[PDB]
Amino acid sequence: MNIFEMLRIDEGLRLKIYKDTEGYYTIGIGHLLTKSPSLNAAKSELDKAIGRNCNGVITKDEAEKLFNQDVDAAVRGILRNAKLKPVYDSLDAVRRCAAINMVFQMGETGVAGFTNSLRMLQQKRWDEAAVNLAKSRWYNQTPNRAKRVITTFRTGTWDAYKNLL
Ligand SMILES: CCCCCc1ccccc1
Repeated sequence: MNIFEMLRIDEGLRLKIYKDTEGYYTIGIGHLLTKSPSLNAAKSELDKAIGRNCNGVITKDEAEKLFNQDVDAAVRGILRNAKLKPVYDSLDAVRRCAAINMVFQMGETGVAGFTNSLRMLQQKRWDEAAVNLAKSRWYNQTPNRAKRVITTFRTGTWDAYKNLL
């Protein structure tokens, strides 16, 4: 497994504009278009992102291109963030994928909330980190995905993702 397979499992693939778990317009593999309630605003963002008039629908190749851009952005965001970069650099490869997954889902605005978890991950206190990570709106609102990501941090293996092919 790799970060693309992991996030494809967690986000799915949809070629028409849809609403994500928070009710925001999204397309492809978890590509957020806008937090605006306006479908027209989402359609404009989609056209700007793809570079043609899509009328709310894209091809699989286009979805995969947004996905590559979004993964690249998540990783670069971690490397630019003074609080995240040292933790990320301290981690092994599988756990780095769990970190990318979280940033892909939630962005970086709530990093301060995860200060204690980041410290436990940096210290390699995996069971304690796992317990701390679950005390979160993130876990309570998307528990099946949070559990897979947390198990990945706890074990440093892909067991939570092989399980469910
Ligand atoms: C919003 C906070 C996400 C933090 C996820 C993470 C964990 C370890 C290293 C980098 C990023």
